[PDB]
Amino acid sequence: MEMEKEFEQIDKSGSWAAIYQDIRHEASDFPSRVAKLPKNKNRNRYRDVSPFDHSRIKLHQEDNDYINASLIKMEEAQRSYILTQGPLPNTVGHFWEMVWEQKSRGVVMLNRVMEKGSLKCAQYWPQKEEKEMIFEDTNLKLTLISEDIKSYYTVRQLELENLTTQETREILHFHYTTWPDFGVPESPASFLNFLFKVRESGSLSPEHGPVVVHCSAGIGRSGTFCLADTCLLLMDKRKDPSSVDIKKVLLEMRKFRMGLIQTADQLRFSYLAVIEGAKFIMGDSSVQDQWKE
Ligand SMILES: Cc1cnc(NC(=O)CCC2CCCC2)s1
Repeated sequence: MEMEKEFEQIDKSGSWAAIYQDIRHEASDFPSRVAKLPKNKNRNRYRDVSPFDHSRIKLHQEDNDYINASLIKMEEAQRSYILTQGPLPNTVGHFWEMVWEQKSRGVVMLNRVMEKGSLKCAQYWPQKEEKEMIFEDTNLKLTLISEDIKSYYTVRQLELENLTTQETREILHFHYTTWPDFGVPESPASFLNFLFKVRESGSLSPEHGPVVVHCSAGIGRSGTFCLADTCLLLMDKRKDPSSVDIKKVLLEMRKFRMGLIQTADQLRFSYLAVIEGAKFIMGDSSVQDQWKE
């Protein structure tokens, strides 16, 4: 079926939970043996969220190459993403090592450091220009260059230096700051404006390594971001945009990382975002402008 009318048909029949459980039943199951080794217990935030062996990002380190991160490679859309958990106190150095080694330009953060009165991720970037961070285990230096705070998100420019070689690179940090503690946003307008800002930066383009995207576990909000981006790109590329099937795209992405889209509400929100976003992608320019005021 098409998307917008399949949407109305699920709303009127109140069957989002049944649709979402079908996806869970059909999703791939692959081994995650490295993630479960005893030496890696303090490298995982949640015991039931692990990267598959076949798609895990390996650190270029002979001692222990493990990080809870997955490469999602979307062949038809020609887009790749690294999805990862929010860094832990003992994995902040690994995180920036991965960014360096994979040649990423951008980092997309979809959570706040504290939510629901608990820590959802470490403070892994500097908050003042004059107070830089040094990661001694991986030999990297990270400096805040600028910060632009907007109503729904913040953009930062960061400098990452490999202290072994004295090479430096500019990394862009895109921080969505307004996802509610419970549930999903009421309108997708600010989330879509945020996605377009990431796109406009060059961070998603083939001339760079894959963008790194994270929330707390790296499957829920993170899955919503890449699912919406990939579906909108396919609708631009194909002759028949109504042939894009969001459930089939989600099952393809779940071949590379488990658990993407954590609730039936997140599934419904992803449909909403693609539907409203299609309005700009197929020709009406002001659509981005209605989102922006
Ligand atoms: C380390 C962090 C500290 N604060 C974080 N998030 C925010 O402050 C959300 C922004 C809200 C209030 C200001 C405008 C809307 S992450």
